[PDB]
Amino acid sequence: VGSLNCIVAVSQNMGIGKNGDLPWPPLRNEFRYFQRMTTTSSVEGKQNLVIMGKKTWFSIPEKNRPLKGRINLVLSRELKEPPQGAHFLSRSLDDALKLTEQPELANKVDMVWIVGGSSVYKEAMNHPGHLKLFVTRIMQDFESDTFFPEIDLEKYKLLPEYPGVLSDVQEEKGIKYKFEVYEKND
Ligand SMILES: NC(=O)c1ccc[n+]([C@@H]2O[C@H](COP(=O)([O-])OP(=O)(O)OC[C@H]3O[C@@H](n4cnc5c(N)ncnc54)[C@H](OP(=O)(O)O)[C@@H]3O)[C@@H](O)[C@H]2O)c1
Ligand SMILES: CCc1nc(N)nc(N)c1OCCCOc1ccccc1C[C@@H](CF)C(=O)O
Repeated sequence: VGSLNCIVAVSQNMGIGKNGDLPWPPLRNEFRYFQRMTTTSSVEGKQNLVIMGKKTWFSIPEKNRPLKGRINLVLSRELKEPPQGAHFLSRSLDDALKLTEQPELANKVDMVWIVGGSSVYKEAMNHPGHLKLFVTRIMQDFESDTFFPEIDLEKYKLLPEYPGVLSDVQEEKGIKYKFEVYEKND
């Protein structure tokens, strides 16, 4: 089981969601970036694992659940079984990560990607050990009802570049944004 990663897109006012959807209009290449980063496995024969909260799961259109080419795991304390289309369900991020050591997953999983929402990011960013945060900074304010927790700059370093990730300003639909990568290893 490989690295532990968070990936998020966040507006200038720290918003990540609004009424069960994204706060901004669809950004095709931000979506393509999300898909490629979470799907690409460095190891032949393995897939990455995506971990998400219950509301993030149901925010994906039904025709696109589960996220293709990745092993999907949902966090919830209320659901008694994985929702339809999913095969894994844990009560906490800690439980989910311990689950990746069991035989059914240990040999199938390469990278682990936390893909939201807010309380999943929060549990991960406080998780001890080696963590990377792939953060898209959308350079506008958008009305939001769900937010990304602030990064503790006493623990994380901002990398100037990351392999395979463009470091310059992007723009689609009139909206500028930038791909950032933070790292810690405590
Ligand atoms: N911009 C982005 O990068 C991005 C990413 C993801 C989602 N989104 C947006 O954000 C919204 C969804 O995120 P959200 O924060 O509202 O909800 P969420 O985190 O996806 O779902 C919340 C629920 O998931 C479970 N949960 C979450 N964190 C948990 C944890 N650490 N341990 C155990 N269970 C946990 C709980 O379910 P139970 O009550 O059943 O226990 C909780 O009520 C949508 O608007 C979506 O479009 C945006
Ligand atoms: C692209 C946003 C994003 N960007 C970064 N960088 N990190 C993230 N975690 C992230 O959320 C991914 C959440 C999964 O959403 C989907 C995956 C497949 C099909 C459709 C959706 C839902 C629509 C709108 F709800 C969407 O979200 O594109």
